[PDB]
Amino acid sequence: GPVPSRARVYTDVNTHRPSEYWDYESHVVEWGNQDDYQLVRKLGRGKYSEVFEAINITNNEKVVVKILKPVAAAKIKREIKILENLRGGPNIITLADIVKDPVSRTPALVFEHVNNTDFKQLYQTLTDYDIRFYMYEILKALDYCHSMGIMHRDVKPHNVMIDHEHRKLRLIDWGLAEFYHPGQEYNVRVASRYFKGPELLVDYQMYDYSLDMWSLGCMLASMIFRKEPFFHGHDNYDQLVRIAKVLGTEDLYDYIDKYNIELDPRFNDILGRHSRKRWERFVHSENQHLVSPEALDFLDKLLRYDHQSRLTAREAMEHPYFYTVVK
Ligand SMILES: NC(=O)c1cc(CNCCCCOCCNc2nc3cc(C(N)=O)ccc3c3cnccc23)cc(OC(F)(F)F)c1
Repeated sequence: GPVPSRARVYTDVNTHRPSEYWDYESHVVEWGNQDDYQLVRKLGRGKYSEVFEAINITNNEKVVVKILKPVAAAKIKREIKILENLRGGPNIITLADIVKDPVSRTPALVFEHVNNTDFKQLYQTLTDYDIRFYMYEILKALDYCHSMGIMHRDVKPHNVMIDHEHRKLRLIDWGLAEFYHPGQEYNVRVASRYFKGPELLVDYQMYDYSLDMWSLGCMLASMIFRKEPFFHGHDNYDQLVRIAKVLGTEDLYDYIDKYNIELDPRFNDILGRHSRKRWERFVHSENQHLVSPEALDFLDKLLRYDHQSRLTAREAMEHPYFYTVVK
């Protein structure tokens, strides 16, 4: 059967921390006062919740309220405990309160509000310097949560808020986040399709923080190459084929063989034989200003099949690509 795997960093953070830290089911939620918040406007709806812009009438400040749908109402302690554990950490969204909505009768998480600087075009007109700057900001959040024994498991543009006017970044939506325990088998049905790591696509459950680093690599490739999304799969199976057309099938088979992973036989009729492509294949006159030898070297060290061979968030922060960023 499958060969076991463990993270090469922060392997034992949860083991040596008290059980109070990671035992989210034992956590006692302290309930705030719903009367402090007035909903202002709908910001979006997902499969398990709805998010609204709101005002805290006790201080006149804007907040964002996530109202859980009755189905996900029982599963809130994991997200609450992760948010409390990470509160105050660099670029992590702040959980301001937890109240019970009077209409839905379900839990509502109240978050810090970030001034949005429009996503219709603003995150397409980012300069090469801005890309490095914001990528370093995301790395601070990921190294922090990984150092705290938490994997985000849903890194994607929709979960990265940017107030470009104040150069402020927050990593949001910790609803899929989980505590890392070495040897634990996790659900592979996490992350959005275009950002799923090869470990999820091949059904390898013993993954770790390095899943976030693959997702970060997908984001970086899309920004520097202006190809959104970078790996544009039609479904979860075609997603792996899209990846194999870039990284090649030989390294994919080396990966599955290393961990004694048997590929889903449905891949036999779609995978084919592909060589590893050189990164300069994706460079053209319209993206060359965002590309540099440092960007390609960095991207190459994130987008690797072997989850154990990718740069960790701390190693990524040491990379030459970030030398030009003012620290
Ligand atoms: N490739 C690219 O195009 C791209 C695009 C972006 C921009 N993405 C914006 C996505 C907006 C999605 O809005 C969701 C609705 N609004 C809010 N939702 C919340 C949910 C929670 C929560 N559930 O935890 C908590 C708080 C808030 C919150 C708070 N203040 C205001 C509004 C909200 C960045 C990028 O990253 C980069 F790489 F660094 F550059 C790349």
